[PDB]
Amino acid sequence: AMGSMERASLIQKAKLAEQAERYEDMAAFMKGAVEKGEELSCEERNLLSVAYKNVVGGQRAAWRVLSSIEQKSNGPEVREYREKVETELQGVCDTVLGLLDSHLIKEAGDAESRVFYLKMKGDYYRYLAEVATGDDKKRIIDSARSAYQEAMDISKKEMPPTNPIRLGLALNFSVFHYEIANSPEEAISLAKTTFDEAMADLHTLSEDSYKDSTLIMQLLRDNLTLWT
Amino acid sequence: AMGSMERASLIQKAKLAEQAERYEDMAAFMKGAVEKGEELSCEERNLLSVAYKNVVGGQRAAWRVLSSIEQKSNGPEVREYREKVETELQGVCDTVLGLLDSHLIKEAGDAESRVFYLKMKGDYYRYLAEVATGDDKKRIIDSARSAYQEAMDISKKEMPPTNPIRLGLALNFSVFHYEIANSPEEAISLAKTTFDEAMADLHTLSEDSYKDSTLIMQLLRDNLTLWT
Ligand SMILES: O=C(COc1ccccc1P(=O)(O)O)Nc1cccc(C(F)(F)F)c1
Ligand SMILES: O=C(COc1ccccc1P(=O)(O)O)Nc1cccc(C(F)(F)F)c1
Ligand SMILES: [Cl-]
Ligand SMILES: [Cl-]
Ligand SMILES: [Cl-]
Ligand SMILES: [Cl-]
Ligand SMILES: [Cl-]
Ligand SMILES: [Cl-]
Ligand SMILES: [Mg+2]
Ligand SMILES: [Mg+2]
Ligand SMILES: [Mg+2]
Ligand SMILES: [Mg+2]
Ligand SMILES: [Mg+2]
Ligand SMILES: [Mg+2]
Repeated sequence: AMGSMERASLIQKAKLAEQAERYEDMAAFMKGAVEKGEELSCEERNLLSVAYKNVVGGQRAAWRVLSSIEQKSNGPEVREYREKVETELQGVCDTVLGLLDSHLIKEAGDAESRVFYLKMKGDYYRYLAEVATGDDKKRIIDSARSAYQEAMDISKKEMPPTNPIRLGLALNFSVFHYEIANSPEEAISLAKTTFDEAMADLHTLSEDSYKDSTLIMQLLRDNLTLWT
Repeated sequence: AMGSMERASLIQKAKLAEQAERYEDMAAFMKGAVEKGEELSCEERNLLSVAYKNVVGGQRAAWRVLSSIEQKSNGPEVREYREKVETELQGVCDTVLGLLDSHLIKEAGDAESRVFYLKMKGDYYRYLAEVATGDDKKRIIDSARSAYQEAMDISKKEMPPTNPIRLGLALNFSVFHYEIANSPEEAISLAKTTFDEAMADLHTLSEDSYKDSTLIMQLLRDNLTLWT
């Protein structure tokens, strides 16, 4: 549906939708922009990520509310409506995964872009995993793992330990280990090593970069406090 | 689209959507329930009102953000996107007005139901008026006025001055006068007379009714403080 709108107008409208807190519109504008076929700049990758994280965040919050109610119940209505919200969530995740596979990741050659998109691939498979069950759950969990691991391998080779994308990737992979993979020790080890290596590299940063890095290190510390 | 779902299941799902903060779903479930053709109970009228007030509230907030940006700007993109949000808002208002006209108001014979639906008719014409301009704006403003006035005439004849529906109707009609009709003196007179007549009737109320009434009287007092 956004095929007739200029790329620059889609990006401008994504920014207006963010100001208006219209995240579904923001995601549709950014999907339109990706579908123009050109690579995304750093600012535009962040617009894509903010749009979809807010849309899926709403769906995840609702799914948790409904799943809770359903668990306590255990007519068909709660299960039906939880399944409706679940399907809509799966559709948003599949859309994002589709944009990454067609063709954002394959054209991303710089570390900052390739790590960003692989982290996104891990996060959306992780959201699919939260609602998955059984073996289905296993192949989805391994997809999330694989994407996070490739991103980590690149980030460790190509970025300093304070780089915010590297820090956020490590934060979310630690969450994957604690909440999805039933590996709390791996989660704690990852968050602690990430935190310690960033602290040792802070002396290299300007005031503004220091603020960016320490904000995410505080997220790692908040989890380590929750987990220990 | 809700034609195949039982009325009771639509109401149950509206309540689940409210818990999940899924207001668009809640509005669609309640639209489905109205379209079954049966009158709505007090609880169900309140579900209808909560659903649509939250959906239109989101649209109004976005419209104000975009209109502000547009005013400061004065390419086509801001105007285009403000118009998109405006059209979607107008559509929600027209949907609500349609449900009231087909056939909620005509079947509503009790004061509590008829005043509730006429107040709703005033509020949704008032939302249309907020985005209207010119003469178009005049006929919409008079529709809102007419609906509020019929509700007020019934409420004054049939309900005590502390009745929360009567109080909320007077609150919103005062807002209509201050914000839409450019009649701040009528707004202040209405809110003050409403407040004073309710205060004089509080002695008749139980503890729980007193809490319900005084909550809305505090809203009248908050406006009177903003307006004087
Ligand atoms: O509360 C959180 C914390 O999650 C994270 C913490 C650190 C890093 C990454 C995440 P996330 O990608 O799981 O959102 N996420 C979240 C995000 C959106 C919605 C809900 C809800 F509780 F409502 F389901 C939870
Ligand atoms: O802040 C308000 C206060 O409005 C009222 C006050 C008393 C009685 C009725 C109303 P309302 O029916 O105009 O919402 N309404 C409102 C409701 C939703 C959204 C926005 C936004 F500022 F974001 F556009 C404003
Ligand atoms: Cl459903
Ligand atoms: Cl289905
Ligand atoms: Cl490449
Ligand atoms: Cl638009
Ligand atoms: Cl158009
Ligand atoms: Cl009647
Ligand atoms: Mg072009
Ligand atoms: Mg399912
Ligand atoms: Mg490239
Ligand atoms: Mg039936
Ligand atoms: Mg228009
Ligand atoms: Mg009747």
